[PDB]
Amino acid sequence: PIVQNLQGQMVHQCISPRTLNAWVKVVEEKAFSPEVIPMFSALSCGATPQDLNTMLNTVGGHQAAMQMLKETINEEAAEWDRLHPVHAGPIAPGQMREPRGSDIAGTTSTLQEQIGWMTHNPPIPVGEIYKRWIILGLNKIVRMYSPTSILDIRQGPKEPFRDYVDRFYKTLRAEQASQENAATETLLVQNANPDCKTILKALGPGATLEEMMTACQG
Amino acid sequence: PIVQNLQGQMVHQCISPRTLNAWVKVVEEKAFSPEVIPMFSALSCGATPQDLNTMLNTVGGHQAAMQMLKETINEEAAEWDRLHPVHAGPIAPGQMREPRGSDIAGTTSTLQEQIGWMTHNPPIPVGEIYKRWIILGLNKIVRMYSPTSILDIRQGPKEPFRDYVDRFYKTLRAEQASQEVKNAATETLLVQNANPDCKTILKALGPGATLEEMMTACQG
Amino acid sequence: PIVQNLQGQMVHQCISPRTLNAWVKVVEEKAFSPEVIPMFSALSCGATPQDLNTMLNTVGGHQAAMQMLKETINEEAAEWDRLHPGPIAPGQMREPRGSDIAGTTSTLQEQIGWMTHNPPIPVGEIYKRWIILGLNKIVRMYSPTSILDIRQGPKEPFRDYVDRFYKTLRAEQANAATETLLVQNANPDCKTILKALGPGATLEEMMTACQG
Amino acid sequence: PIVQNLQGQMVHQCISPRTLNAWVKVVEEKAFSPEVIPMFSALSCGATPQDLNTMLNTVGGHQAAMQMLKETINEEAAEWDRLHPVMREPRGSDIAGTTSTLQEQIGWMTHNPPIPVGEIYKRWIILGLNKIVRMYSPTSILDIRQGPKEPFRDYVDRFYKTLRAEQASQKNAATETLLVQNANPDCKTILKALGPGATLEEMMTACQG
Amino acid sequence: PIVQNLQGQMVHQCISPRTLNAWVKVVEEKAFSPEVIPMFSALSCGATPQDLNTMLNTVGGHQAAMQMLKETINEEAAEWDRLHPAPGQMREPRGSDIAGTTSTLQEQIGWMTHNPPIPVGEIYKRWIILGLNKIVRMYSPTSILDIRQGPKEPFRDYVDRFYKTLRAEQASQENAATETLLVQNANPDCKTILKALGPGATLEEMMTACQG
Amino acid sequence: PIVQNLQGQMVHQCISPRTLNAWVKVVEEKAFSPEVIPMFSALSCGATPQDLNTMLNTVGGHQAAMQMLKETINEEAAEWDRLHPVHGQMREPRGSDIAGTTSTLQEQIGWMTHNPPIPVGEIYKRWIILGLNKIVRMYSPTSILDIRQGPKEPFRDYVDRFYKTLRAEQNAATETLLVQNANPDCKTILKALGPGATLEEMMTACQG
Ligand SMILES: COc1ccc(N(C)C(=O)[C@H](Cc2cc(F)cc(F)c2)NC(=O)Cc2c[nH]c3ccc(O)cc23)cc1
Ligand SMILES: COc1ccc(N(C)C(=O)[C@H](Cc2cc(F)cc(F)c2)NC(=O)Cc2c[nH]c3ccc(O)cc23)cc1
Ligand SMILES: COc1ccc(N(C)C(=O)[C@H](Cc2cc(F)cc(F)c2)NC(=O)Cc2c[nH]c3ccc(O)cc23)cc1
Ligand SMILES: COc1ccc(N(C)C(=O)[C@H](Cc2cc(F)cc(F)c2)NC(=O)Cc2c[nH]c3ccc(O)cc23)cc1
Ligand SMILES: COc1ccc(N(C)C(=O)[C@H](Cc2cc(F)cc(F)c2)NC(=O)Cc2c[nH]c3ccc(O)cc23)cc1
Ligand SMILES: COc1ccc(N(C)C(=O)[C@H](Cc2cc(F)cc(F)c2)NC(=O)Cc2c[nH]c3ccc(O)cc23)cc1
Repeated sequence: PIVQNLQGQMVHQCISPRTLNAWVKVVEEKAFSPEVIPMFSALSCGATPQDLNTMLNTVGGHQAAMQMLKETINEEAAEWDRLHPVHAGPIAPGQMREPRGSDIAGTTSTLQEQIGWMTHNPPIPVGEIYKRWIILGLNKIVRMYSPTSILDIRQGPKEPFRDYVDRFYKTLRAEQASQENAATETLLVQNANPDCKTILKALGPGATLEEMMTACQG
Repeated sequence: PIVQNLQGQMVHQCISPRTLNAWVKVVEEKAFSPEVIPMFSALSCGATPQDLNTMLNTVGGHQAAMQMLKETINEEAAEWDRLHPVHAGPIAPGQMREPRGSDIAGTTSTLQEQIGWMTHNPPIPVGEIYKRWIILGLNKIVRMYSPTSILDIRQGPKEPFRDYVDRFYKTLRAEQASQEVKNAATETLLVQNANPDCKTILKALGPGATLEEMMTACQG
Repeated sequence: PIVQNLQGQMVHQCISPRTLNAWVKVVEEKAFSPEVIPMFSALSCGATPQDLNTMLNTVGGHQAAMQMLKETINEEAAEWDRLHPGPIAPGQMREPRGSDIAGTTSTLQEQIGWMTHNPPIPVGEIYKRWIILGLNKIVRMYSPTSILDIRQGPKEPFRDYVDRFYKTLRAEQANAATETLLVQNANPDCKTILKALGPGATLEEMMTACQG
Repeated sequence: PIVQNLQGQMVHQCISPRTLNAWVKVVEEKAFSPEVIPMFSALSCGATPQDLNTMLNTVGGHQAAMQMLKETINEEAAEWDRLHPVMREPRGSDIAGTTSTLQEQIGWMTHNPPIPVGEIYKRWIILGLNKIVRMYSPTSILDIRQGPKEPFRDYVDRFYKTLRAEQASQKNAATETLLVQNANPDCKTILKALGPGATLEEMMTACQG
Repeated sequence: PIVQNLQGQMVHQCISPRTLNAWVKVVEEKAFSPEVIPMFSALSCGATPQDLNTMLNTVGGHQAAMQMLKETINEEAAEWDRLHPAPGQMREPRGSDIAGTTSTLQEQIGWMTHNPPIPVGEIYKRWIILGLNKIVRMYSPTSILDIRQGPKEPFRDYVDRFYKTLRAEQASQENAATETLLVQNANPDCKTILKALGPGATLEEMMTACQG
Repeated sequence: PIVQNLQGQMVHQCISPRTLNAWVKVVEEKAFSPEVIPMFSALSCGATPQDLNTMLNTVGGHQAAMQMLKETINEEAAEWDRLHPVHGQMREPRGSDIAGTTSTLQEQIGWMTHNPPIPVGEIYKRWIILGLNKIVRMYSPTSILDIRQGPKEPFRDYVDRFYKTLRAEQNAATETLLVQNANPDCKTILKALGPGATLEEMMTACQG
C-alpha cells in the first residue's frame, strides 16, 4: 500500500503478513456474509491495484464467486474506457500516461505506474477506483449467497421479539448488501406474531424501534 | 485514525488489523456488557467518522441493537442541524464548509473532508462528536441487554458477600451507564438485600459504614 | 499516555490495544494477587488520569473491588484539597483540585498541559499513587488467610510451606517477627532442625537443612 | 529486503520473524494449492536473492517439489546465461544467489538503472512453483462434471478451482463451452436456452433450483 | 529501559507489555530451569533498577525463591558499600540506590547517562543473576551422580539428561571429570564401546559409537 | 543485533522478545530437522557474539547437541588462533573473543563497526552453523542408502523421503541411487525413460 513517511511524502510499503492473514481468516470463517465487505474495505486501506489482486488471490475456495467478480470488474473497466478514452501521442513531461481500465485493474500496468498515478499531484487514485469496482462485484456476491428472503423471515410462536428483529435486519443486510424506511418498517410489523403485532399497531405512528421492543418485552 | 507524526503533524493512518480484530473479539466475547463501551472508546481513539462506521460494520450479529443504534444517531444528527445550521454560500479560501449532521455521521462526507475538519486550526472534532453520539446509543443497548433490575439482586443464603456485591454493582453499572453516582439510598439497598446472616452483622456495625468495613465484617 | 517524540518533545498517544488487552487479561486470570499491582503500574507507564480511568473502566468483573477503589480515591482526593487548596497567568495553567487529579472535572487538554508544563505537575503519577493505595487494600482483602494461620503440614515440603508463608506475607504487607513466626509454624520435625541451626541463619541455610 | 526507509532511501532490512513464520505456516496448511503462489509473492516483497533462498530453505517437507524447483531455476539460469553472453552484469548463478554476495545483490538492485536480481529470481521461482501446482493438481478440467443432484454453484466452484490449478492462474471460449458441456442434462438445457454470451451471474440465477 | 533515540541521545522508554508477558510466561512454564536466567538477562537488556524490580515483582509464586533473592541482593549491596566507602562532585550511589530501594528513576537515569556513567542497572542485574544462580542450583532435583543410563535407554537421551542435570547443578558455568562420570554411568553395552574408543574422544564420536 | 539508524550509522539494538521466542519455538517444534539451520541464520541477522550466545543459552533441552556445539566452537576458535598468530594499530580478536567468552559487548561492537569491519558476529555464526550441521547429520535417523521405495509407496512419497534424508546428510551419484532403490515396477519405467530425464519426467512416468 501507499503510506506517509517522515518527510510528509507518500511512499510504497509492502503489504504486511498480518493484513494478509486477517483477510484470509475472515473469508474462511465468514464466507461472504455482508460484514465481510467493510472488513475488506478496511484491510485494503491505501492499497494499490497490485495489493487488491493479492488479497483476492489468497481466496482459495469460492471460485464461482471469484469468476463473477472478474466479470463485474471487466464490465466496470469497459465503462471506464468509454467515459475516459486514452488519447494517442507522447506523454507530457512530468506527467503519467492515461490509465485504461486494465491499468486500474492491475493487469496491464506495473507497480511503479500505479505508484505514479497514486502519488501524482493531483493524484489519479487508481487504488480507490479499482476498489469501488471490487466492492460492486462483492455486493452482488453477498446477495446471491443470501439464503433466506426478507419476506421469508417471520416471527415464531414463543420467540422473543428482539430475536425476530435480529434475524430480520441481518437478512435485510444481506438482501441489500449493507445498503441503507417505512417499507421495511411495515414488513417488520406484518411478519410478527399476533400477540406483539396487536400491541405494535397500538403504539401509534412512527414509533421508534426502542419503543417497539419495550412494548413487546414480555 | 488521525495520529501525531514524528514531525508533530496530525496525519491520517489506516485502521490497524489488530484494532479491528480486538473490537470484533470484544463484541463476540462480552456482547454488550457495560465495560464494552470504554473498550470501544479506547480502541477508537482518534478515529474519523469513517473509522467509527468501520468498527460498527464489523459487528455481525446484534442487528436489532445496531438498528436501534442508527436511530439514536439520527436523532442526535437532527439535533446538531437545529443548533448549527449551515450558512449557505461559497466557502472562504483555506476554510472548511460547515458540517451538518450527516457529515459528522460519515454518510454525506468524504474521508478527505473529515481529515480537513479534524486537523483544522482550530479543529472541528467530527470524530469526537460522532463518538459521543455512538456512546449515547450504546448506553441504551447496554441497559436493554441488562434486564435484571437492581431491586432483584439478592444475596443467596450461602452466597459469599463479595460475590453478591459484585453482581450488585455490575448490575448498577449497566443501569447507570457507568456514570459516577454517590447516593446513600443505593448503599442502603445493598444492605437491605443481603442474606439474613450478613444482614445481622451489617446492622451490628452501625450506619454509615464504608464498603471495605462491610466486606471485612461478612468475610466469614 | 505521554511519551517521547524523537524531537525530545512530549506528545500524547493513544493506549494501544496490546496494553488494553494485557491489563484485561491480567485481572481475569490473576484477580488481585499481589503481583497484579506492579503489573498495573508497569502497564500504566506515563499515564494521564484519563488513561488510568480507561484501564479501570475496562475491568468487567470485580465491581465490589472497584467501588472500594473509588471510596479510597475520594478520601485521598479530599486530603489533597486540604494540603493544596480564578485567574490564570498567560502561558501557565490552573492549580489542580482532587477531582482534577482523578479526571472527573478535568479534560485531556488540561491534563496534558499539567504533565508537559515547564514546571511539571504529574497529575497522572499523583492519581496512580491514589489508585495503588486502593489496590493495596483490595489485595489485603482478597488474601484468604492470615500470616498467623500459615503452618507447615506434617508431610509438606519446607519449600512449599515457605512459598505459602511469603505469598501470604506479601498480600498482608501490601523483620524478626516474621522470622520467628516462620520457624514457629514449621512442622515439629523441621522445627527442631531450625532451632538446631542456631539464630541468624539465612533462608538458604534453613531450606537446605529442612530438605530431608 | 530492500525497502523504502523513512528518509526516502532504499536500505537493507533483516527478514522479519513474522514473515518467515507466515511463510512456513502457509506451506504447512495449503501445501501447493494455487493460492500459495500469490502468498509467496506477497511475503517476498522487495526480497534479495538471499532472502528468497532463506524462504525456500524454511520449507521442511515437500523435498521432491523443492528439487524440481531447483531444476527449473537451473534451466532459467542457463537460459539467462545464453541470452546475456560475455559494469559486470549478473550471471544466472548470481541471480539465484549461489555465486553472489549480499553486497553484490544490493549493488545490482540499487544501481541506476537498477538490475532487479530479486525480482528476476522471484520470477523464476514463481515459474517453478507454477509447474508444481500444475503437477500436484488431482484432476483434469475435462473430468469435472456436474453431479445429478449437485447444485450448479458447487459445480462451478469445482470447475474453476480445478481450472486455476490446471492453467496455473493464467473468459476463454473453450472454458465457457466446457462448463456448459459438462453440466447435468437439466441445467445444460436451461443454459443453452439463455443463448450465447450469457454472464455467469445469469447462468447461476437460472440454474439456482 | 534506556534506549537510543535517532537524535543520538539516550532516552528512557516504558517497558513493553510484550516484554512483561514474555517474562511472566517464562517463569510460569519453566520455573527456575537454568535457561530462565539467560532469558531474564536478554529480556532486561537496557533495564533501569526500577525496570528490574518490575520484572521481579511480576513473579506470582516462588516466593521462597524471591525472599532468597532479596537476601542475596542485600548481601551484595552490603559488600558494594564496604568496597565503596570538590565543587560539583556527583553523589555516588549506595547499595540501596543501585537496588532501587532508595533512589528515584530520575537519579537512576542520572547515573546511567552520566559522563562517565555508572551502570546501576547492569550492576543490579549482576546481583540478581547471582541470586538467580543460587535458586537454580537449589531447585535442581537430581544430583549428577544419580544420572544413569537405562538398560534400554538410547545413549543420546542419557547424555541429554546428564548435561541438563549438570547445567542446573552448576547454574550454567563451565572437564574430563565430567567425561569420566558420563562413561562410568553408561549402561554396560555402551560403556564397553566407550572404553574401546580410548581416551580423548569427542562427544560426537561417543554418540556415533553408541547408536546401534 | 547491529542495525542502522536514520543517520547512516550502525547502532546496537537489544535482541527482541519476538525473535527470542521464535527461536525457542523453532527448536521445540522442529528439533534438529535440516531447516532449523537456515531458520537460525535468519533469526540471528546482524547478531553480536553476545546475541548468539543468548540464542543458544535459551535452548532448554538438546544439551547433548549443545555440548557437541561447544566442542565444535572450541575447535574453530583454536584454528583461528593458529591462523592468526601474535606478532595506532587496532587489537585483533582471538578465538575466545569471537565466541564471546573473553570479549565485552563494547569490544564486539568496536570490531563489527570499525572501518574496515572485523565481523566477529558473522565469523562466530559461521562456526555455530558448522556445528549445527554435525548435529543435524547426527539426528538424521536413516542413511541415504537405506531409503527404499515400498512396494505400495507412491513414487512422490519415496522421493520426498529420499531428498529430505539427503538434505540432513549434506549430482549423478544421487540420481543413480534414486533409480536403483525404487521398487521393481517404477524402476522399470525409469530405466526405460533413458538418460537425461528430469525429476519432473520421472515423477510423471511413475505417478500411476
Ligand atoms: C443512520 O445513521 C448512519 C447510517 C449509515 C451509516 N453508514 C455510512 C454506515 O456504513 C453504517 C454504520 C453503522 C453500522 C451499525 F451496525 C450501526 C450503526 F448505528 C451504524 N452501516 C450500515 O448502514 C450497514 C448495515 C449494518 N446493519 C445493517 C442492517 C441492514 C442494512 O440494510 C444495512 C446495515 C452511518 C450512520
Ligand atoms: C469516585 O472517584 C472517581 C469517580 C469517577 C471517575 N471516573 C471519571 C471514571 O471514569 C471511573 C473510573 C474508575 C472505574 C473503576 F472501575 C474504579 C475506579 F476506582 C475508577 N469510572 C466509573 O466510575 C465507571 C464505573 C465502574 N463501575 C461502576 C459501577 C457503577 C457505576 O454507576 C459506575 C461505574 C474516577 C474516579
Ligand atoms: C532486599 O532488596 C530489595 C528490596 C526491595 C526492592 N524493591 C524496591 C522491590 O520493589 C522488590 C523487588 C523484588 C521482588 C522480588 F520478588 C524479589 C526480589 F529479589 C526483589 N519487591 C518487593 O519487595 C515486593 C515483594 C515481593 N515478595 C514479597 C514478599 C513479602 C513482602 O512483604 C514483599 C514482597 C528491591 C530490592
Ligand atoms: C539449483 O539452484 C539453486 C541451488 C542452490 C541455492 N541455494 C544457494 C540455496 O540455499 C538453496 C535454496 C533452495 C531451496 C529449495 F528448497 C528449493 C530451491 F529451488 C532453492 N537451498 C539448498 O540447496 C538447501 C537444500 C534444500 N533441500 C535440499 C536437499 C538436499 C540438499 O543437499 C540440499 C538441500 C539456490 C538455487
Ligand atoms: C478479469 O479481471 C482481472 C483479471 C486478472 C487480474 N489479475 C491481474 C489477477 O491477479 C487476478 C486477481 C483476482 C482474483 C480473484 F479471485 C478474483 C478477481 F476478480 C481478481 N487473479 C487471477 O486472475 C488468478 C485466478 C483466480 N482464480 C482463478 C481461476 C482460474 C484461473 O485461470 C485463474 C484464476 C485482475 C483482474
Ligand atoms: C565452548 O565455547 C563457548 C563456551 C561458552 C560460551 N558462552 C560465553 C556461553 O554463554 C555459552 C553459550 C552456548 C550455549 C550452548 F547451549 C551451546 C553453545 F555452543 C554455546 N553457554 C554456556 O556455556 C552455558 C551452558 C549451556 N549448557 C550447559 C551445560 C552445562 C554447563 O555447565 C553449562 C552450560 C560460548 C562459547
